[PDB]
Amino acid sequence: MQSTSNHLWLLSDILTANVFRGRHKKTGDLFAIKVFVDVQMREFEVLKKLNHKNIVKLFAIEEETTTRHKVLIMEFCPCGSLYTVLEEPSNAYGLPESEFLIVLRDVVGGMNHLRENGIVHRDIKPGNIMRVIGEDGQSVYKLTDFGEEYLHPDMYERATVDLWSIGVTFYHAATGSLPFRPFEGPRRNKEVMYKIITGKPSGAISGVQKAENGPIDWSGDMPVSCSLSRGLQVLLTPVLANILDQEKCWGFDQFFAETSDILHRMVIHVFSLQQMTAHKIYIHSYNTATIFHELVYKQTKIISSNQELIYEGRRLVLEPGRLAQHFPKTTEENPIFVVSREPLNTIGLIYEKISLPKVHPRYDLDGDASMAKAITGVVCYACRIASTLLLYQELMRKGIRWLIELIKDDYNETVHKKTEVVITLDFCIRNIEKTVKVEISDIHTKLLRLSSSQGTIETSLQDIDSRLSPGGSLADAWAHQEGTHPKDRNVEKLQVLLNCMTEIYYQFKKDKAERRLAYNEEQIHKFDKQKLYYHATKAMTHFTDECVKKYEAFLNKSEEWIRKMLHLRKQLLSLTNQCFDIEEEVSKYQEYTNELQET
Amino acid sequence: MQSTSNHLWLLSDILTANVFRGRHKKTGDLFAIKVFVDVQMREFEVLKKLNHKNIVKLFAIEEETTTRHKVLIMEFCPCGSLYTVLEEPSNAYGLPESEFLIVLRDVVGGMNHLRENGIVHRDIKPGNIMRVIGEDGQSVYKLTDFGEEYLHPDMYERATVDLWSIGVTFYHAATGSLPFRPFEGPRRNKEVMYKIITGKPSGAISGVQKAENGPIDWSGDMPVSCSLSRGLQVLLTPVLANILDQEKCWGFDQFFAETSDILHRMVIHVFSLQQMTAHKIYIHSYNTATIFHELVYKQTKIISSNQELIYEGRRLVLEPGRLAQHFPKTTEENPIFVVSREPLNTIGLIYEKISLPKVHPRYDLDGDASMAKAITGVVCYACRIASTLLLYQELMRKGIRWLIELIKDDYNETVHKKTEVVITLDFCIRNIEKTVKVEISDIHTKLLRLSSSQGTIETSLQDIDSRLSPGGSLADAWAHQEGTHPKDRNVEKLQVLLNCMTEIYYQFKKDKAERRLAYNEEQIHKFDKQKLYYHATKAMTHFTDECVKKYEAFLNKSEEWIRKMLHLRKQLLSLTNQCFDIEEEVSKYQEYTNELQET
Ligand SMILES: CC(C)c1ccc2oc3nc(N)c(C(=O)O)cc3c(=O)c2c1
Ligand SMILES: CC(C)c1ccc2oc3nc(N)c(C(=O)O)cc3c(=O)c2c1
Repeated sequence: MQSTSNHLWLLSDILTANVFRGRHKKTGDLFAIKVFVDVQMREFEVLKKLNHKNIVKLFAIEEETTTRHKVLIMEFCPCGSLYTVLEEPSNAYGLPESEFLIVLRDVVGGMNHLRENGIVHRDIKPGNIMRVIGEDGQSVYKLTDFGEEYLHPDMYERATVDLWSIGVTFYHAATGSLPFRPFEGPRRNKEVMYKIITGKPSGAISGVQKAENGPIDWSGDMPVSCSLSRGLQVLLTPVLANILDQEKCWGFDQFFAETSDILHRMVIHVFSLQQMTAHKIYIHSYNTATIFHELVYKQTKIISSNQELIYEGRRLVLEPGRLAQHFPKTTEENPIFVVSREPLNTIGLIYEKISLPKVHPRYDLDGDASMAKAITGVVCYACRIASTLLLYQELMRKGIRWLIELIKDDYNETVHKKTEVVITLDFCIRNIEKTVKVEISDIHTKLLRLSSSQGTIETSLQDIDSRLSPGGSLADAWAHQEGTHPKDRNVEKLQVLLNCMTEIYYQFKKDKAERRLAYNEEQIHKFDKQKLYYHATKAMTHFTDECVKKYEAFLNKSEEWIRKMLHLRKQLLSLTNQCFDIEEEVSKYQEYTNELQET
Repeated sequence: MQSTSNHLWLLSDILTANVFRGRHKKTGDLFAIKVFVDVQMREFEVLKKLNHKNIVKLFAIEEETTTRHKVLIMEFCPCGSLYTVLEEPSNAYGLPESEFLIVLRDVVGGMNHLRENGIVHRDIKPGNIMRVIGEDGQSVYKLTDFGEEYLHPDMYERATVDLWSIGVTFYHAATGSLPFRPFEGPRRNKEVMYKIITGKPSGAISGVQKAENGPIDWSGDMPVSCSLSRGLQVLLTPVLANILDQEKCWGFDQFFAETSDILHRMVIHVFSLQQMTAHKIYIHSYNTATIFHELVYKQTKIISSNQELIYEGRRLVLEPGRLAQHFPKTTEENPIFVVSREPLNTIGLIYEKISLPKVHPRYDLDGDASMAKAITGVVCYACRIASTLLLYQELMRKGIRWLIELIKDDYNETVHKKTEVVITLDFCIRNIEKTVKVEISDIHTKLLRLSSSQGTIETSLQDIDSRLSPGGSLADAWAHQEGTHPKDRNVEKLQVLLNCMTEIYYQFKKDKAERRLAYNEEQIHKFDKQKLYYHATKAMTHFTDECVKKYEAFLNKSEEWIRKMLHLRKQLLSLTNQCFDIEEEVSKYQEYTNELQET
């Protein structure tokens, strides 16, 4: 092992220079050791001064003992880098929405700080971007090491040029895949990649070659497999397209403003009950409900006037100018439900039907490890989708229960109003005949039409109540019989299989670094290869045969049940508007009974 | 390494016979290898036949190659045993309620199966009780190895005798500590332990010697540090006391019935909003709401008639004979709230004030590892308490919001009723004078008292509405200003520190097994010892100075706010009952206006 006056480090604990994990001799504290005249000591001094949350801290520069080479003692990051993170199987299709926002925040704050100090980081990339655990348990990302797949079109032939690798990095972080992918690999087909980058039509954000020498699939949208909400997708997509000829690139100042406008927005969770879709609304703290409805329309196509809100079992009435920071707090588990009195197509969750790749029987430490990553990533995606499908079903079941409770309030508000006017109708109908005992035939004939008109409402209200009752045709019971429930524990069953798959993946990663295995370790490696396929086949069978099939039956049943719900609200409204119309005609003949008197 | 025809195993992977972790030569599958004429082959054959969920499966018995000794190839349990689990720091004060119920279920099913087959397991204990992960992610516990601290009073001098070690095991699992503890250790003071076990007065479930040669603390209750709900505590406590002179022991058949009666009960989560206490109600599927109210009274002292229920923002009206299996589904996050119209003392969460033990500077691999377990266990407890305190605050804030919404419904129901009778009062007051123009002075004077009596209600209703409005004295705003919130992330801050503490604990466990460390590894061990105390002191400071202090301010503010709430419901009721009384006196003079007529 080498050493310096203050530090020492084993060469085995290595993290083209080398980086080792070592300790301070006097404290034992972990530090990053960078192992490789005054032109460097100057730029080192300015870097030694840099103290920022998003910059890995450089503590000291010491001389190793055996060589006189300059070493840097740097802040150690136990978790590793964004590359490490993006190599994990649960992020194979993008970071979790919450995690993606932390990467954006910390990268943005570090860059601006760099610009503010004149440094240029020619090649930002996931391998340059280190992760540390903040004292509050949230990831904090920190830039370090300033001074192909990420290189600019001008650089690939061999500032905005920095924005390019930033763009690729964010797409990779958002989707788990590179945005520009020749068939095979970009390094493998360096020539195809340059054509893709220069010939890209403006606005496009990706180009994938699916067959060898095949065409390029352009897209202005994120892939379906991206986990970011549509709300977030709608804001991020234009930024990437407009920052990936640097003449028409956005530029930093515009980039900093547009990204700050995203980071300053809060998220409101909305579930479209008739469409069976969950939504995240990215809205500024100071925006009004008026603005909120427009953002919801963009994702739902429900005009403001048709948006009917339900929250914690009761109607939510938003005032147009009420600011979003004063809205009730929501989560994915507790969203604001939106419903509409106008028919809407039931969409549900739209996801990609992805099958397992074939498992190549040929023993290959590199291929199996490469395959293990891909097949494990698919199961992670399947597990995430299973959870969202279950959540969609759980939210559906809760929202319907509340809506039934809302209708009963409406039913009780109008039903009281009727009996409330009956007490006057049945009273004033006789008080007329009271005077008679002390043309009136024309008043009684018109009045007897109101009681007869009021009887058709009574029997119709009793028919709606009958339908809202436990045996009614709009009953709830079906929601507990179809689809899947938490007590079914389908998600835990998939995660258990994933954990078995994840252990083998990490072992294949270890098996790769050691170039050859002994006979025994070799056999064990081949045994677990068949178990991988066996676990994946069992899981996919359970996922497709049980989760998806039952989800579509619950969804198909909802679509007809939804249709019924719309019919009831329409019938109730008609009965409700007639009660106001009847109420005012009786409140009009109430006085024309009494004439002026002589006195 | 040794081997047999079908299996082989390294001696390093060892799990007084030895148990190693090995593989099947042809498949690679993990199995437990037990390494030590026809008297044994017979009992082995009956054991080879045993196929049960709660019995570790014995697959085959083979002969090792170097020795002719008989070995048993047994089902491998990757997680280890209940001892292992109970050694983890987050279970230092008992298993999670959900986990405790799984241990009970699997132990009970295996025992009965054993009895049903005639086997006797003379010494059940956490080390005998192995854990495996079920295919649904839930622990499954399985008995194995049949054929001091757990020994019966008759056995300690040197079937029911089996129930004793079962009793000690359940207490240990429930609380994290042994029920019978001489000062120092039971093994250390074998003599004190026997007096404790024979001289224990009936009904007592624990005996702890807190000082050397000191007295015995008896208890019929679980310690405060137990995590099991009071609902569960109320059922478990009598079982342990009555199964720990075997003349008056419960016996198996009674034990199996009483335990089945517990396992067959469902759990309903209840939060007493006026007491600020959460509750789990252990109730049978077929019990009625009538029975439910009695169980709630036992934990709350709220008589049935005074129990007012709120669920998902609306009143919950339970019919007395409605079975519990038809109740709405509840969780700790979404409980049924109970409120009362009668004043109740605000209790809140009652927990033990536990300080850190002192850290002994004396280097000792055994002492530090022993200390590391204890001090890490305390922080786990503090983290669990922090979470419950936060949950209590979050549930309080939600329930109050709903109650305010409930009162507004009540306020609107009576306020409509009034205006509904005004339309008749203001109508019939003039219709009287209508006839006059065509003793009556006595009718007008009594009637003008009703409008005057109705004006005092109107101004009083406007005063309650004023108080229910945003500026009202019963405002909600305070609930968002006091205590702690999820966005404060206090729990994550504690878990992060715990994870740092937990890594050192596991390292101390490793450092212990290796009897001596080299100079370098020794220094690193001493460095992390000071960090342990440093992390614990920082955490406790944050816990006491921030979490507890702010919790008591939110609680103290609630107690006065609660007092106000009770005053409003009492004033509203008075205004509400007068509206019915007024309504019927006006509905009585409405007809006495018109007399019989000649005809
Ligand atoms: C084995 C791989 C996943 C890994 C694990 C932990 C690591 O911890 C680091 N800390 C640092 N400060 C720096 C740096 O400042 O460059 C780099 C690394 C790693 O490369 C690194 C790499
Ligand atoms: C290192 C310690 C925590 C540990 C970890 C895994 C283990 O996995 C086992 N599986 C079994 N079938 C049996 C058995 O059948 O006796 C016993 C053990 C262990 O003792 C055991 C002990």
